Amino acid sequence: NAMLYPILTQSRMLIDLSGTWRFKLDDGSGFEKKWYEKTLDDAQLMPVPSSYNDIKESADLRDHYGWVFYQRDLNIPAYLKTQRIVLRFAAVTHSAKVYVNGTLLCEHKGGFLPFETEIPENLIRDENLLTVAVDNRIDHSTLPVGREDESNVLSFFPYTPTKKQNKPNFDFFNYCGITRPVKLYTTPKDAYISDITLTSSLENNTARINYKIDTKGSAHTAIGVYTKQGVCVAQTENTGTEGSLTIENAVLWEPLKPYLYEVKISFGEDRYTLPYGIRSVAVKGNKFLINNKPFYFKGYGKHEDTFPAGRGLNMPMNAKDISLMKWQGANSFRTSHYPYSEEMMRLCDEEGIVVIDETTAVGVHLNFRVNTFDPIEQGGIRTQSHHKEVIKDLIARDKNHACVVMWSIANEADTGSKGAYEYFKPLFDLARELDPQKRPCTLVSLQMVNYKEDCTIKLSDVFCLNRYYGWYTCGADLQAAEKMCREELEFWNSLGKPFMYTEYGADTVMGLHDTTDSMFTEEYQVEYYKTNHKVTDTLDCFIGEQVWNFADFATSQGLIRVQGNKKGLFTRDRKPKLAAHYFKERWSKIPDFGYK
Amino acid sequence: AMLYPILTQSRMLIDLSGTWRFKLDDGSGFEKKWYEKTLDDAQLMPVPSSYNDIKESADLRDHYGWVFYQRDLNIPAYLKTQRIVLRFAAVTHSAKVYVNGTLLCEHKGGFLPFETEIPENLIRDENLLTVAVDNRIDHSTLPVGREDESNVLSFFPYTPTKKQNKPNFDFFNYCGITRPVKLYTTPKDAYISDITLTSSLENNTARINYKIDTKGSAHTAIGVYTKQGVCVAQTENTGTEGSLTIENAVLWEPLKPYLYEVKISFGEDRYTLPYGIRSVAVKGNKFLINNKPFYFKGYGKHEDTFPAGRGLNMPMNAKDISLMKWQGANSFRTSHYPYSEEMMRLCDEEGIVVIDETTAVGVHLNFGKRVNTFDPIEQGGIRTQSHHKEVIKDLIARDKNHACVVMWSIANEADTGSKGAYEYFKPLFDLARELDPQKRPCTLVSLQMVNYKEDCTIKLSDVFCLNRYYGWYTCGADLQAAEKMCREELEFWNSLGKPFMYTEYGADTVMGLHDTTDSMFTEEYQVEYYKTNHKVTDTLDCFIGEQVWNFADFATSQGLIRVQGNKKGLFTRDRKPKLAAHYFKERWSKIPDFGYKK
Ligand SMILES: O=C(O)c1cn(C2CC2)c2cc(N3C=CN([C@@H]4O[C@H](C(=O)O)[C@@H](O)[C@H](O)[C@H]4O)CC3)c(F)cc2c1=O
Ligand SMILES: O=C(O)c1cn(C2CC2)c2cc(N3C=CN([C@@H]4O[C@H](C(=O)O)[C@@H](O)[C@H](O)[C@H]4O)CC3)c(F)cc2c1=O
Repeated sequence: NAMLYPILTQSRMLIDLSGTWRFKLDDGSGFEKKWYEKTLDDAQLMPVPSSYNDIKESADLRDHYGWVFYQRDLNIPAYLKTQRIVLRFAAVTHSAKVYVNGTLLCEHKGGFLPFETEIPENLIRDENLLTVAVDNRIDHSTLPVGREDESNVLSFFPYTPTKKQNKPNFDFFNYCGITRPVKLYTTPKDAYISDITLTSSLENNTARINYKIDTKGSAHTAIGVYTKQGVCVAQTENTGTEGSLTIENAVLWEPLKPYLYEVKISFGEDRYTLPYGIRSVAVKGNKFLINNKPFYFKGYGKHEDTFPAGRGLNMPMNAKDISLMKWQGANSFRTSHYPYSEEMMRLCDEEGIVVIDETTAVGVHLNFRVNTFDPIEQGGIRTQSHHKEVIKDLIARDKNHACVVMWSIANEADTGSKGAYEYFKPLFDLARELDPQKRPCTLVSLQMVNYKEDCTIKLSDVFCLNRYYGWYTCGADLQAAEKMCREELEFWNSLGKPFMYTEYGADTVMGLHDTTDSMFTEEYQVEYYKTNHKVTDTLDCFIGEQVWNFADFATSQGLIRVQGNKKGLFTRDRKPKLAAHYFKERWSKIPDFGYK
Repeated sequence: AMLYPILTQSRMLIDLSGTWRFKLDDGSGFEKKWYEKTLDDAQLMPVPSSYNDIKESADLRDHYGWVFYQRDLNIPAYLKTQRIVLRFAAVTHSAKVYVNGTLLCEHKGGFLPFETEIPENLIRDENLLTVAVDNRIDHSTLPVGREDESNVLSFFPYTPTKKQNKPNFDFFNYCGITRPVKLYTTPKDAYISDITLTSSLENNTARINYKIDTKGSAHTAIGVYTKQGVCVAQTENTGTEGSLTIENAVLWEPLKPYLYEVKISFGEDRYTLPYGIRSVAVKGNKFLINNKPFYFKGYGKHEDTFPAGRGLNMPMNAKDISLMKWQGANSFRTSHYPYSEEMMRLCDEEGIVVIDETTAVGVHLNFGKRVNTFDPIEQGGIRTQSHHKEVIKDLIARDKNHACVVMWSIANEADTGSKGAYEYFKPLFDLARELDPQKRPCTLVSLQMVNYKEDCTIKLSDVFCLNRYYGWYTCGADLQAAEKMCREELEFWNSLGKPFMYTEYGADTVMGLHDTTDSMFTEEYQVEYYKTNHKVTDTLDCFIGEQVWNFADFATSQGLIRVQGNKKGLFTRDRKPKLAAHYFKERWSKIPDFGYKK
């Protein structure tokens, strides 16, 4: 469960296994014929990390259904065997089977969170083959959810598909493969650090770090806290597993003004250094408080999506995206609709970007007659069990990030229907139990005629609304959109708790224009946002605006998707639309703290 | 004299526009007298329109020389009792007009109207109307063409396949029957040939001085009616000159037009002229319209739309005016040639101020011995002055009564910083001032030059109109440098104490190109370019106007710096707003038409 980010330390090797791997589509016989026991024959080459769907020009590759096999050679020095040898997969989408030589080492379900496995030393021969089989199939038991009929979420006349294909119950393309880096790392065999938990206490004008260090084996523990320049500001040797350290002259991590201490931990020979921002988060009344100050979210729902790697880790684009958000005056984004790479989370900690951290739970809705949360034995959704593992794993991975201020339990589940509360109650209970910082929890609310029956009202600390007044309703009638927006949002405002837009927007094709309200035009995108803001700016409990979307991104094919989703403020190659300049202006006049 | 043809109780108006026959000259069309017979093995061509872009043929688009238009003209014999006139609103560049193989008139100059009577003895039961149209330009035409086969915009020399017009200007050489051809009639014996109005405000009373030019003997009557139809002045049997007064006259104002109806009668002849009452005066560093300090907000335009080229496009005229009101503009310049009468009449009706410009662009021979632009014709200098005088005469004759016209532009980017320039232009300025009854300000539009203090506009113009490209043709992608060099020069102009303005400034911008970091040709750079210029101009009290280059992308000759034409529009060629169009809507919404710099 514990998943420390792998780093090069005095006690820990870090070997990146990324590069060109061999790649072979499964044809139904791949496991029967035990392809993982030899070199892949008649194979292609595929970059790792990357989604595989867009690297070639093959529609059958892009739209492949089922398994693929990745493989590479792994010839490592024998003196590594004096250490504990670990294979870390930061993400394999959606499910993986990992083989070393002929031998199945592990299997994983869930395409967006890391997993790892020791390599037993009796298995390492002189030359080794690493094989990773990757399953892309989605159904009523996976997160994200796939449809199990021939229905498309986006048809006039019915037809029989040529081949079976995944049918996403979500509005983004089903990019799969070895999405994020594969690495080999080592620790001391006999005594090593397995996890680190840090929390902050700011009471009585005294900043303290509380630590809890999880180990394997028997040794002595030490912890030191260091400034960015390397001055030790607190340290203790031969400590317990738990304790606290006072940080005199503590500098707080603040949105757009990050400060990270370096927390170095020793256990026997093992050494691990964890960056850590000191800050508090709390919901009080109708305010979202960061370091006891009333925060206003300004930003976006995002996607991990770039050409040609798809969902694949793209670190230059990560840095470019954060630079664009600072240029635009944003302070935050949400990990729509899955955990993002640790490289992104760590960069956000470094750059002072606030993150709403979301699970993989999109598509938990069977009625976009069996109801979504009917009993499984009557056709209800089969995701609750995996939904708990995802929450456990997500919090275990990201718990120490200062940038994470809120957990989002699901995106647009069927939360107005019968049984939703009972499905979601244990998941909220679990997230509150597991997060040592006890951060606020929410689910992101689907737009819905019976919004007063949204079970978010009974569960969430912040109400997060996805609303499309002026796009999916009142299209090209913004005066009607304004009225419909005000009627519903005055209800939410009357509940006295913080609420916010986590999505709102309008599909906009760069280069289409009209001085007169016309859907898909750059001007309409601006007018859409002006209309919504006319309402939200008058509501004192509305504490944040995150647009849909930061940038255009790939989706499944359909009559309402113009080469993907076009609601980005930026294009897929990160060029500003008219509305992106509109937001730079607007967000320049709105402070991070004390707007409402 | 050139009154706008209208339908009246005494005047037929028959539009001959439509599909005409069309044939390229192969070098034998005059020798074989194609105008004597139905054109043979011909195409069809819409009239009015430029003919260059109607088909798909480079040889058509880039034709050098003559073409022949032709249609049948079968007119009712009843009209033989009337005087019958063929009016050509514009034929670009030069024309020879034949009826039934008899040459009736020729005309030089592609953007001003001309007419001829059809002799009654020439009219048969069936008639042919043939118009031969010359597209060639050289050192004697306005606009000026180069005579050296070089491009005004090559890295390695080459021999051209065919001889082509080489413009000495930055816009495509669209030719053809650009504006409507109409047949109209008047009485034979006595008819009105011209009308001249001037006005003077005495408290709230306007005095309208009139001169009515006529042919024949009869009695002249003039009447002035409100829009709603109430007579508010009338005098009978007044002869040629005279005056009359309007009590509590509604004045014509920018963006708040008011037009009276002036009804003239002479014998049987009847003509109605719309007329707005307003004053124009330069006083100090002020441009006074109705005695208030005006600030120009607008553009240099072109008459340019797809596929008609330069051709009259009346829906797009209304669209463009509607866009300027959307953007908050109040004015434009007719760069670089007189526009259609239909645009000018619409500007009067909509309240848009116009700087009316002659065709004189390219008067610059230094843009086996080197030559000076204004050397003697014998010594190789430019040969345009005599035609230049005729263009000034005809332009003012056509447009003198427009309330919207507030300033005459004698030339665009001529060689005004070289020797002889003053001697070329002084008679033209004197000519313009002599012939305009309203005595409106005169300017020449000044090319960017290193020796700008030597520009002869300083000796001649009432307003200094500058074309400057700080941040585009100089200091490109160095907008800090642009701001410093802009300030250094404009402070000089500001120190002269007379009104000055930008008549051009801009940056080629391809819709859909973007960058957050300053990069030429991107939409963001266009905005930053303009912001940098306004940092300077907004601090200079004599700077009384900003007209961008250009309203909309337009066609030009081909070259390595022309990205399918000129891309400096705030709007695309199909009138879609770039980022900078929205920037100017914001900027002009916060700048008043009057009293910005008071
Ligand atoms: O053809 C139509 O008529 C409609 C089609 N679709 C589906 C997308 C094809 C609708 C979807 C609705 N929901 C689906 C996604 N929710 C968020 O919206 C973003 C977006 O759609 O841009 C997604 O990208 C985000 O991931 C997701 O969170 C919005 C609400 C809806 F309310 C109405 C319609 C239609 O009316
Ligand atoms: O304004 C003009 O008239 C000319 C302008 N330039 C400018 C440099 C563009 C010329 C350049 C010449 N070189 C020609 C080929 N070089 C190759 O060509 C590519 C390209 O230019 O696309 C570059 O990208 C490659 O790196 C380089 O190997 C570049 C330069 C030239 F011969 C004439 C001109 C002009 O005549």
